Amino acid sequence: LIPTDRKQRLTEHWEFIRQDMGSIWEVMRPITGAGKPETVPLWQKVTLPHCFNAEDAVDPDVNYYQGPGWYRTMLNIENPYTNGRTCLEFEGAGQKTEVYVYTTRIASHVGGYDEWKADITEAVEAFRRTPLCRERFGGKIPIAIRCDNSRDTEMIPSDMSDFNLYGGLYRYVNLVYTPAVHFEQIRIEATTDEKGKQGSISIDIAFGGLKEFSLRVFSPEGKEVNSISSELSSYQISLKRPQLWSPHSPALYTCVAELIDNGDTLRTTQHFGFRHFRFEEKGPFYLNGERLLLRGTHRHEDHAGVGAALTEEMMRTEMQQIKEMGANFIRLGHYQQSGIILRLCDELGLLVWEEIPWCRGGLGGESYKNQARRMLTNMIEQHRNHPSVILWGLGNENDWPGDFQTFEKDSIRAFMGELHDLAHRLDPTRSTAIRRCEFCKDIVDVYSPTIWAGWYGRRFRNYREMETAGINATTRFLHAEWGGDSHAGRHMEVNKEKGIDNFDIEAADRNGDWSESYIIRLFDWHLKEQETMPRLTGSLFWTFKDFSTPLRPDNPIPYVNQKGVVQRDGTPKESYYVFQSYWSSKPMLHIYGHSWPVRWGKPGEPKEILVYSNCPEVELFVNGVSQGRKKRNSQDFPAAGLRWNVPLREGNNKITATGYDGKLRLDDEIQQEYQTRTWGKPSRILLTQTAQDAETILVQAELIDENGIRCLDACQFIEFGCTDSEALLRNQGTAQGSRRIQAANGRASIRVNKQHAPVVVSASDSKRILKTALISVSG
Amino acid sequence: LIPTDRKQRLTEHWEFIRQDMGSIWEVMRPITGAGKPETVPLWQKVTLPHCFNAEDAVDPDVNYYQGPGWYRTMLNIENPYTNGRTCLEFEGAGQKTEVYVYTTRIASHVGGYDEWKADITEAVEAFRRTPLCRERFGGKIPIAIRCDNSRDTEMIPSDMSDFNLYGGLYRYVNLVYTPAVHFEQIRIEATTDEKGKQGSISIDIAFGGLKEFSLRVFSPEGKEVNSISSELTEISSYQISLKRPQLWSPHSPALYTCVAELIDNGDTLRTTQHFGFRHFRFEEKGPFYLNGERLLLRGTHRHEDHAGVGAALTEEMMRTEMQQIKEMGANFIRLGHYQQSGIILRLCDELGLLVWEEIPWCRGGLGGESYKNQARRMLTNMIEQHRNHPSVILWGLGNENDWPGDFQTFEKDSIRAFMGELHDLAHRLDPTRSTAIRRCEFCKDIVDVYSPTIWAGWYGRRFRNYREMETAGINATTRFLHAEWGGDSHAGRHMEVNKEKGIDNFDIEAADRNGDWSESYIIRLFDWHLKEQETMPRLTGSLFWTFKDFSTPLRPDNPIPYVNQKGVVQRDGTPKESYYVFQSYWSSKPMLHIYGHSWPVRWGKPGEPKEILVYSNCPEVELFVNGVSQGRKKRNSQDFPAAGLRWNVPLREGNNKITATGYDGKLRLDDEIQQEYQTRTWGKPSRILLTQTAQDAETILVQAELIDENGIRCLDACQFIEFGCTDSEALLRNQGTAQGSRRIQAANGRASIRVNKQHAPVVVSASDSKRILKTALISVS
Ligand SMILES: [K+]
Ligand SMILES: [K+]
Ligand SMILES: [K+]
Ligand SMILES: [K+]
Ligand code: NA
Ligand code: NA
Ligand code: NA
Ligand code: NA
Ligand code: NA
Repeated sequence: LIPTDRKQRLTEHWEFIRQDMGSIWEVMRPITGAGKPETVPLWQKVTLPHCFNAEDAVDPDVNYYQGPGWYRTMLNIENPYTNGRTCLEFEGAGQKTEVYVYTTRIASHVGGYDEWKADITEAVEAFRRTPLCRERFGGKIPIAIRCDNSRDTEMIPSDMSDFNLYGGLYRYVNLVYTPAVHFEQIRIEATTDEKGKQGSISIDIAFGGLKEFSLRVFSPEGKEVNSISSELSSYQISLKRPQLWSPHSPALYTCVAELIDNGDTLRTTQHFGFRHFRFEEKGPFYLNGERLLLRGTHRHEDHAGVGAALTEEMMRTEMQQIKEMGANFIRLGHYQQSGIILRLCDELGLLVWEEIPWCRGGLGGESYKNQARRMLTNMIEQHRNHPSVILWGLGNENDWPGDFQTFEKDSIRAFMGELHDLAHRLDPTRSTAIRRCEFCKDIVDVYSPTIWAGWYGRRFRNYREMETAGINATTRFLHAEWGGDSHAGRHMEVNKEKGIDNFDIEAADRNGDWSESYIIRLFDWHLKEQETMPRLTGSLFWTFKDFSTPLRPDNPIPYVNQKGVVQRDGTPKESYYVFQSYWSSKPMLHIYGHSWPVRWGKPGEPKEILVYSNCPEVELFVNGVSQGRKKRNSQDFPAAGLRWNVPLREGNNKITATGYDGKLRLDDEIQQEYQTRTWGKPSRILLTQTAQDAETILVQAELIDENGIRCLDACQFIEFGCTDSEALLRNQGTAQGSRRIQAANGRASIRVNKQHAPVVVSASDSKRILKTALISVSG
Repeated sequence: LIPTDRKQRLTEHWEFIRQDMGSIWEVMRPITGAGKPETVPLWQKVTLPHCFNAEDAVDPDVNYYQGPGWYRTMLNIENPYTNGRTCLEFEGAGQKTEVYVYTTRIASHVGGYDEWKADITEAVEAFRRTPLCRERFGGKIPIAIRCDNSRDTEMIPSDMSDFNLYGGLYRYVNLVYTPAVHFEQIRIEATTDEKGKQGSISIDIAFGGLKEFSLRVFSPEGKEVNSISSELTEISSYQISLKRPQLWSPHSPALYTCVAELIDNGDTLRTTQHFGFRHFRFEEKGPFYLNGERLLLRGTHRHEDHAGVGAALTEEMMRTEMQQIKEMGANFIRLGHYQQSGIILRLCDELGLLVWEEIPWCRGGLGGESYKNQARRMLTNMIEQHRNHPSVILWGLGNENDWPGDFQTFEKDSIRAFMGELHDLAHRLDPTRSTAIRRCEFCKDIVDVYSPTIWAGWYGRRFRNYREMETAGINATTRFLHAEWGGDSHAGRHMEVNKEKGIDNFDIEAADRNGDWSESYIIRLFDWHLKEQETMPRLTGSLFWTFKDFSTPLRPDNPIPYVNQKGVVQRDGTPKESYYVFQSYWSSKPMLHIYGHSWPVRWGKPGEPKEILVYSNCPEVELFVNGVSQGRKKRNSQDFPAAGLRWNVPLREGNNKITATGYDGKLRLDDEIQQEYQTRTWGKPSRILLTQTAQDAETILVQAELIDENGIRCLDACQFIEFGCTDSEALLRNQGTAQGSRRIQAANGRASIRVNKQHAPVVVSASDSKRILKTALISVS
């Protein structure tokens, strides 16, 4: 990662093909004529970032592609510094990568997630001394990059992992010029006492190549705190009463380094923050001396339609959405993530646990270990400036065997100790962590076991017991990963009849209906319990967003881990507002059931209604009749005391809530049908055009019994087809962008691109027991 | 390839996945529980032979897959011999292959077209001496095979070739047991003079391992002609005498048999070998003589390619196809650009087809040492593995080696040098046969027999220029043989003759770029060539390219995408009407074919007399139109076209019945077609109409029709048309055929696709690929 503020993202005018080529010459050779043998195979025009698996990760019928691919482009290289260096900078590419200038290989890399670079200065110059350069390419420089994500047992992470080992140039590639002498590494170590009285900055600058260079520090308010003019170094300064960075107040200082030479100015701007943190033995966690409850989530480098190839603008939206939920903490999946995410965590205010991808499978040979050592090193060195980061993780579920014939707790223990020592040698400032490896729990500073209350183990009401069992089983405890799957749009009516009700069950993984109705209770319970555990460090629920995993072909959305509170395209589930009503300080108000169109029960039966709100008082209205203004109280489960039991008319009902917080008044409204007719087994599929959009039409399939009652119970897979194989929005991994998807209360919908109309859309049950239904979509 | 009559084809219970795996352990590791991480990726249950590109070779929207894939299965290994040896035998696998017993690699191979084996004897043993054999697999043996057809410019053939470099175990794999001492090689050289007075049989036998052994030679009738017993020595040689032997020829493929037999521990190792007595000669500046008589070689080619299977042809499929060729009247075949399945060689021996077989040094230039060693190795394997076949008279050393591009250099002198090394290697290995190459003028003097490139009427000049170009080619080389000629035709596309810059609209230059790819054109081109060959006494012969439409990666935009359409039959073996042009000239079996069985709508002015051609080898043929006899006519090859069997006839608007009767002595032969005659002319295409014309118990045929704005069929429309379906598996697609293609150019305003009956009801859509017409739909009951 070159330190400079001037960089060009290479996003346009790339070609890509998803296979290996016969040689670099085959990649580079000229085309002698149309239809000649070298004009196949065909390449694709693509824009970067690009991912091999943008679609096939969630395609229900194929294994996501794991193999080589090539990219190529023509670059206009104009290094404006005399004797300047020219680099291609990779913010991230998976999994193995080779870089060529014309026919000469420049650099190679193993590792999907660290940053690295390729100095092309010499190859470029050499290419310019040949006639081919201007006679054939007209000045430009031919560049080719091979990316490979073939299965490799000796490379981390393990394919046993519960996520995709994406291939491609899925993080930005930058063209970077520097002058002859330039910055190579700017390390900023800010320290402060737990009370914030004394601050100490400490800047180490490593130059490349080998007149004065300046160094300025700025306060969060832009005030030049101090300047240094020096000469070609390390450096340390005291500060009294430094403004402290916290999730609540993510205040950031700035360090500016300038090299001036030949009248041009190499500048690099960087941010850092002062904060103190402590993981109390057998106790909670303190940030700048005050106990803080870590309210944590996870994210993967994954998104609908793009696989790993997210843009900056997408990352901003998502991180902003996570901040508005009220999180103050996040574990960045199982690998180093985009520098854009880290900078967002510094800017918005989220503490960070970032780990290397030693994730399941056991332990490999020497290059395996060297990748781990290298990636830990790269992660620490590339990210250490970020105030947000407080944990360096060393591995995840390393107790999970299977990638080798042997599994050796002693060898794993030894290597884990080596990594712990390397992290502390490299960055004393922070603590180490692993998750779920009982026989290494002592090696690290902060341990997380596996605790999935009500999902994989026990009932969610056993959380507090299991949590304290964990706090007592380890020196320093953090709870990484809890929650459970919900099929967005599936709901379930409470049935107060061998358990407190139908939601009070053990291990909903294999006993639950994967409805939002259940998980909303489970999240709710956990967050209530957390209000009365003053010695808990905190926890991180897995996970923020539905994401693709190769391990779940048969999930309600195939190949999608559905443990988000938000769909894979960012569309919030109703559980999102559960977290938001407990954790956010911005007043909000959400009636549960915006995505619940039809409720059921016997005629005149009073129906439960839950509101999730951080307002202290909310009044609810049913069909215009106030049902009473109630007061928020987290202990009155569920919904923190904001629940009613109201009668519903057969057919439509209008449900309304008004929220009060001081002078502020909030409002929300849903409409729901109430169905008193009971239903038999599904008998027909009804296709409806629900209409939707200036560019999209929403098609709904409906499972009904022989007398025409919707089967609000039905979970059958439904499959969509179409006379135009590009009209359906498919392979998104979402509720309305999947071609095969389990019904949600006997219902399944899919979007149709309007510009492709007119077409015919078909809907079938996957088991092919019902008759296929057809609908004409005109536009 | 081990000589024993006792071997087992492993066709059942294989698993396959089209990607590399993370290690051989990952292939072999056990399943710990349903849904556990090692449950993915998912594998396919397949039956061998199997090909990576069974469908995607001709899928119009993808590059055919070029990469690794894995097979795995469980074998009961019951070797019935004391210290016997167990081998997996590969009759062919592409392109690179690696063989594993459990986690141990056995053998590896580079080359997709020669035979090779892997001796698994010691690994099976060392594996049985482990507890996992009994505990986990219950005494059976786990086998895995990695095949790879990644692009590799240092591997022959070149990806510039006009065929797919297919991947997978597309030829049979055999489990084979032999004794500790066994036959390794059995070479049989039958020699006879050009009039068949005497015969000599030299027999060389090599043994692996290291008492006596037996050797019997049986006539083509089963009668023992000669017998020997001899002491077992590592290499042996025997020469047997024989008076006026039965001669092998295409017309009369008399085959002798040699049976070798070895006994130990009571068990009898036997191997049976066929061979043939024949004498042949390529005359300098002259023709070709078989058993003392000049014989005009009537040749074709075939690729190891077929609809729905890529290279994974079964033995039954090969029987059907070779018979179809023999019945066409060919006597000669060049087996594509590579060694082909031994089943094809046996069929050539048995039906009577002379053979040119070459190594896949095919385009691109010349690579490094590994590349050169592969060519030396495959030439060696091809000759050693097929030399006992009497059908084989020509070893080819390469094809279009003047085509550069796979490397930055192209060194004619280095190519000459390596070509000359290969010629010497072949003549050293097998002095009894001639070397050939095709299209490399700067090497043409090196080999025994040479073919230039000559495509009169297709890639150059007019088809009427054929004799002149053929004579030029015969004058320009010591021994000449015309390999490759003909041209593409879109099955079911035709064109009315028009006499208004040439003789008629079919008298054109270089139809590849200038023609309409109709059957009408190519039929005349084949007709002309064939009638010219009757007046060329110096011509050894030719091989037209090619028998059957086959997939090629080089033609994304062909009327059938990715299909080379120069066959006289479709990729599924459905005959085009050009198949009968050849048959009428070459077959001795009486036949009669009115041209136009696949031509449903003729056109022209009202009452205008319309031409009808008939392709028959019957001496006399009478045509009837609508019951009215049009005259008995005598067959005369030189009376072009249709050898004089042609009539001009009135057709009425509407349906017309056209019948023909041919007379061969007392054989009355009959044929009949019906055709509509359309006198209305047409504007540009404007609507697509769908209809169904299903006549099978399994399939419905759906037809798209391009019509003008007044409802008139556009009878010269060639637009690409695309099919879709509410059920993505109902359409019979990716076949490379006229009715099994998702996208295909219209054939006189018409395109059709088969629909699977079981999947009905569905809705089929048809569009012009350019999207200027509105999409059509039809519901299929
Ligand atoms: K998938
Ligand atoms: K791996
Ligand atoms: K293809
Ligand atoms: K090749
Ligand atoms: Na490795
Ligand atoms: Na392994
Ligand atoms: Na995601
Ligand atoms: Na090359
Ligand atoms: Na074929």
